[PDB]
Amino acid sequence: QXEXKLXEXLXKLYHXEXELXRXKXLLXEX
Ligand SMILES: CCCCCCCCCCCCCCCC[N+](C)(C)C
Repeated sequence: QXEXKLXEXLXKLYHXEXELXRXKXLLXEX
């Protein structure tokens, strides 16, 4: 779990890009 972690690394970053959906969401309702 090297390329496991570097998976759940790039999981977190591309859930980054999810939140920054829910950014552009807030600014959808604006
Ligand atoms: C917008 C949603 C995209 C999500 C991106 C996540 C894809 C991750 C791609 C995996 C890359 C694998 C590279 C091979 C790694 C080899 N070692 C980990 C063993 C060094």
